[PDB]
Amino acid sequence: DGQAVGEKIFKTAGAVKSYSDAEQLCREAKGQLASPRSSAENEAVTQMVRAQEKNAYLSMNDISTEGRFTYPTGEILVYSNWADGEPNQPENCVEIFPDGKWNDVPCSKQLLVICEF
Ligand SMILES: CC(=O)N[C@H]1[C@@H](OP(=O)(O)O)O[C@H](CO)[C@@H](O)[C@@H]1O
Ligand SMILES: [Ca+2]
Ligand SMILES: [Ca+2]
Repeated sequence: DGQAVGEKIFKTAGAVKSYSDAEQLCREAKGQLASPRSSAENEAVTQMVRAQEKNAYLSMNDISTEGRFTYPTGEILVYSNWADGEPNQPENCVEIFPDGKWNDVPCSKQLLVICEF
């Protein structure tokens, strides 16, 4: 099961992984990391973070061009919800808090894995 918005479904099994291991888990499940593209999608992800009591990865990262956060397509963000002062070792990946706000993090951080389908 999971939380859905339109045709998109977010799911978690409570796994906690680094960014690379999280990406591999979602891809092997034939999805991808949570990529909220709207307020409504962000709120669905946030509900799951609050339930699990653990910040989650989003898919987006700036590994290609520093400060330009992109999806796995390489396209620039169409929506963001940065915490105050964010984006503030390098922090190339993105976590979502239980208040729904985002923070850039080192990609070695171990976070909740939420996939989208
Ligand atoms: C690993 C991690 O999440 N670090 C966070 C965290 O860093 P500090 O070590 O607590 O200053 O809070 C910062 C905001 O004050 C945030 O920008 C940063 O990404
Ligand atoms: Ca960065
Ligand atoms: Ca940060």
